[PDB]
Amino acid sequence: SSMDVTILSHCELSTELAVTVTIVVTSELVMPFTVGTWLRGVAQNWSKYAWVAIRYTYLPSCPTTTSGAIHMGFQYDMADTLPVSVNQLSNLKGYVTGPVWEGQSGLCFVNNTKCPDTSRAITIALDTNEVSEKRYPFKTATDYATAVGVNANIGNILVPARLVTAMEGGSSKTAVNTGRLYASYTIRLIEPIAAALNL
Amino acid sequence: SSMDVTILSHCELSTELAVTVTIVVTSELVMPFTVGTWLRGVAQNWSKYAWVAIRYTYLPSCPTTTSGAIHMGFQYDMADTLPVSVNQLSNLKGYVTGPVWEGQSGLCFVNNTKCPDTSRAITIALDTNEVSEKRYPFKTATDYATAVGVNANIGNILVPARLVTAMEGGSSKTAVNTGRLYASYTIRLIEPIAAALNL
Amino acid sequence: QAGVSMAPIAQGTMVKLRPPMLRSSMDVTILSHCELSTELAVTVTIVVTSELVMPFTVGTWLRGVAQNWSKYAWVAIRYTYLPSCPTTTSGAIHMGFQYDMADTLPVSVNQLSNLKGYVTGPVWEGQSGLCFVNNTKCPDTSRAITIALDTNEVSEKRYPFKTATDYATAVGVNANIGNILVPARLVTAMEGGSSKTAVNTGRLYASYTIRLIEPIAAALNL
Amino acid sequence: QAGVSMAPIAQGTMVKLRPPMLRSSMDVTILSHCELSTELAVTVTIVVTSELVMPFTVGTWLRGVAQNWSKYAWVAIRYTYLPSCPTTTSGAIHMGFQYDMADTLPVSVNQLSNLKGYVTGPVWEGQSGLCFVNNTKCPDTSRAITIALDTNEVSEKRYPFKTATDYATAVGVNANIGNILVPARLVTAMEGGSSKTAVNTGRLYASYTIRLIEPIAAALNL
Amino acid sequence: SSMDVTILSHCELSTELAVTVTIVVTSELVMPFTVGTWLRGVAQNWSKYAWVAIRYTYLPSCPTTTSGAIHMGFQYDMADTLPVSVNQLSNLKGYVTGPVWEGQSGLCFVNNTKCPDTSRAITIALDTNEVSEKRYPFKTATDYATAVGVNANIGNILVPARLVTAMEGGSSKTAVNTGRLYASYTIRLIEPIAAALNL
Amino acid sequence: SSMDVTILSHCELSTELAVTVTIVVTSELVMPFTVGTWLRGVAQNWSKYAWVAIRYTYLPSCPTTTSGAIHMGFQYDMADTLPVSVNQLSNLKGYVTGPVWEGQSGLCFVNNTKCPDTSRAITIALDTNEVSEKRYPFKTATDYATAVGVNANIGNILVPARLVTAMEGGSSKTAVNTGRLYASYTIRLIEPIAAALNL
Ligand SMILES: [Ca+2]
Ligand SMILES: [Ca+2]
Ligand SMILES: [Ca+2]
Ligand SMILES: [Ca+2]
Ligand SMILES: [Ca+2]
Ligand SMILES: [Ca+2]
Repeated sequence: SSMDVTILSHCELSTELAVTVTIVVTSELVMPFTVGTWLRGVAQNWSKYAWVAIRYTYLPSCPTTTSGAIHMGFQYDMADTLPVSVNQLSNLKGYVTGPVWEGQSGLCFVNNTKCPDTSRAITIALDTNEVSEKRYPFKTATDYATAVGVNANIGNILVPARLVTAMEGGSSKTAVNTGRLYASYTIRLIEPIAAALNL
Repeated sequence: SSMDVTILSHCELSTELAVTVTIVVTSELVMPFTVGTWLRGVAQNWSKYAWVAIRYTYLPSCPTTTSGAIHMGFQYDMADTLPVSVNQLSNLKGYVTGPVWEGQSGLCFVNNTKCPDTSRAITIALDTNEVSEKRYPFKTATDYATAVGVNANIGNILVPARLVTAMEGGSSKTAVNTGRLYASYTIRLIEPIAAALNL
Repeated sequence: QAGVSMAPIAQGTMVKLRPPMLRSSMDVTILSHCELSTELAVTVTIVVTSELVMPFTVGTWLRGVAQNWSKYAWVAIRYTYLPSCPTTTSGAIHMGFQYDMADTLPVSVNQLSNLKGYVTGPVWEGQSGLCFVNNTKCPDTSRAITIALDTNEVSEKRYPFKTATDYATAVGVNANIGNILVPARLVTAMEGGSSKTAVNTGRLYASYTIRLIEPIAAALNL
Repeated sequence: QAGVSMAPIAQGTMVKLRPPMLRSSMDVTILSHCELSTELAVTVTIVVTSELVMPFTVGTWLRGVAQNWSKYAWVAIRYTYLPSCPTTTSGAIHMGFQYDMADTLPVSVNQLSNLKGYVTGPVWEGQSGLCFVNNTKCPDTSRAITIALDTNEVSEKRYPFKTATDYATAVGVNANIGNILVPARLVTAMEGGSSKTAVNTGRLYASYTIRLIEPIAAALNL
Repeated sequence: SSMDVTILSHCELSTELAVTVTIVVTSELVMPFTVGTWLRGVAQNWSKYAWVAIRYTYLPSCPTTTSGAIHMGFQYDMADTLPVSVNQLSNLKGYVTGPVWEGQSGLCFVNNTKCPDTSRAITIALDTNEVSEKRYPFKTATDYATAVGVNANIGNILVPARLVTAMEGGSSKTAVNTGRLYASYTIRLIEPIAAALNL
Repeated sequence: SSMDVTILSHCELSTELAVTVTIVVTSELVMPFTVGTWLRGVAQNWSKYAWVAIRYTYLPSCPTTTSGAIHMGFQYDMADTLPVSVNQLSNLKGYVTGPVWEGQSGLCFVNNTKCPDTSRAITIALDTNEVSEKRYPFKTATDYATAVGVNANIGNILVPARLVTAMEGGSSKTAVNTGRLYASYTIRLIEPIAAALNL
């Protein structure tokens, strides 16, 4: 489909992770701006969009001898609290986890290979059906930020969901680079705007 | 129900009421937190939700000589103002009135029969088509409140509609209990979260 | 089975109002609706209240819409009543119409009884009227407590839409400047009573069909 | 004629019970009857009473016959209520079912309202139920105050016949030894009241159809 | 199916494990209360239920260099003894085992992915057909506990089965966190009760 | 048999008997532990079980001049009381009597022929439909006993029914052996366990 509507599919690096002795919980907004710097630079040219598909995969970079595990689940009320415990996080929406060294069976989502094994693959795809809003506008972090700090409920208007990632593992209380998170999306771009003017 | 979705139907007293010499106008948000206590404790472990069907019904509990009336109606943009008068209230979507002692033909809705006689059921059911958001986040009364407190317009994305109940009627300046309002819903439970974490 | 009644202890009636109906021909717009108008209560003694049958005054909704148009014409207006108290409550109701805005209101039931829609009934009665409010198909209104404008014998062919305040101001100059602004006023009486202190009885509804006619933005209409 | 009630001063109902019906296939015996179960009265305050839906407990007759057989199965059990006071009496009734014999009873109407046969009604109502007791052909039970076992979702396929005392003793060891002996207990609530002192309201009847099954002399059945 | 009957499916963390030098044998009751804290909070709202499906999967969190193995089998007479030896445990009903580092090929049961490899997956599903009782009531630990201590045969009324897990492995006589057990169930909830009243 | 289930059929003497001057009433639980010794040693390595069919038959072994009779019947709620008299016993499900020397037309049941003549087989077979529990746990006599000792009602879930055998008849105050009672069952063996571990 390509009219006034533009569709594009891509795959890139959302972020990198490392493990400590203790548990660390992060969150990523799942909006075009913050998903990757590529999409980010492409999407700015359009006013609003909707996710046809998006998904995060983790790829190991360590030896078989590292010690930790990644976890992830989606959350949808920019107002609720982040989990604080594996258990809690355990009943989020794409709950998925494994040892920081596992995961290779995920190139595929990156790769764009048809591979009959998801056997295991630290991957979480969004439930792109149950989003609150028909479509969402392009929001630029700093704005989002600003708004969310007025009341943490406005964000609910601005983003379909938030990824939670917890790095628990621990060998050292020092930070160990264990692998990376990659996003694979198919977005539907829609009311072109001069890039420069999009908050 | 799917392995992602949960469908739940139920009945419950959403609230209890009385009448006086004069008018008193209440309002109750049509949010699973406020609809009843069970729905609360259940819905609670889901992040989003969607009303498949929702209905308030009344059941008399006083003597055939209790004098008075009930009036219910619906508002939908929280910036709007609760009707002052009954007058204003007789103009809302879903207006309904009846003597505080009538209403037991409605018992079938708490029951589940097939009210042959809906002709004299004091009931009211939501126009779920006309709801503004595809889905709604589960707000807690508090969060909700605080949120509104910033700029009511925000409640507009936190909820579908607000019910307005007027109790005019009376003999005593002393509230006399007349009935009870029960809820009948078919909620669409949606993306788990650990209770504790919800606002 | 004739000449045999069965006295209930209470008359139950469940009103479930119908959505407004609007439909535009070329320049005329026709609106038909029903809203609740007043709440009534009785006292040990007579009590005459009264109402202007002008659109601003008739309904909370009406006024807000009807205001977008310069002048209307009534096609139908009905005042129908419905009980709330048990058939043990004492006191009846009376209503009738008046037309020269300068005429003083009646003070006697006697008086009241010769007005144009003279209708009266014990305060506990009224459930026959229900169809008029619900607007259902009426059963037998023999005994209803309804009153309807004598729409065809009004003085002006059309009336301008007036705001209360504009009215008032006008009336204040000379009460019968008023005689244009409104076609008639409804008169209510509550006598029969028992308590010296007011006992709430019923409430009454208005049901109209009005012609709307020479569009104006609301802000400019007074 | 719609949305129009007529409040009576009293609901009359004349119960004339039908003779028990017994009929034996080869090993199963089927019994269908209805006996009166309890009398109810209201108070200024809430009052939760409760009943075991086991055959000894359900009827004065039942118990005496049903006892000649080792284990039964319910096929139907209905609790239906009927008023005795005038429609001026204050207070309603509530009933619902419970199933883990170890669960504490509800203390709130709120509470009570989410149980399996939740049913409630002003204490003066109930005459719709009549056919169930008489067992006549039912007219329109829209408004009856009945509750019926969810016979097909009981825990055991069959239950042994227990004497109260045997039960008790058992229960006393551990309340949920009980969970075999009975399939469910009925819960009753009387709130709404007016007098601080109890006012008698209605009474309720049981109507069952039970499977009887592995004959034993009564003397040996506990 | 959703009437008076409610069905829901979920997946969460049942518990975490660690290995020593010696053999440790545990047991988990497989009832809604004790299966996870989520189900637990949801199920309390209903009087009795029956398992349509339930199953435990173990997910590694270690390096490839840990030393131990998990084992598990179901047991059904709240009165029989726990196994005391691998061998014994070896002929329980879902006998399944592997090195505390293996298992990843199990996300899937968690994940809810269709994955043609169970190749290996430390997973054990209950034989939800051969349960003693048609349905079971909601029992709250402390009660269960209490009852079972009257006579360890009453529990047989209250629970369909018990999971046995043995952690044998041993590097250190200290406890090593090796991974976690996750439950995946599909339960059929049935006679709603105020939560607060359910023992 | 499945790879989960085992079906086993067999014959065995469940018990031996004699008669006296007077009456003596015995009872034997219809539990694989007590039905015969083999069933015991076999059933033993299974946790649960279910009777597909079970039948007691008698076979005379005394002279055509031994005087006396046998009476069997079934009880099903262990709280119940063993009949005192024969009288009470002639009223139980399955009542049967015969002279202690008759009964060999029943030999076909120990055999497996097709008793053309069941008209004079002193036999008794269980109404497996009417059993209370879908399945039964394998109890040991002891455990069972101890269990009952708390509150017979508990036996109700430990077993389907109890057989009552009355031996009235006689010439000597001295028991004279008359026959033997054999069992014929088709057990449904169900979820393995290591013998040693069973109670
Ligand atoms: Ca923008
Ligand atoms: Ca929330
Ligand atoms: Ca004007
Ligand atoms: Ca018994
Ligand atoms: Ca319980
Ligand atoms: Ca055993």
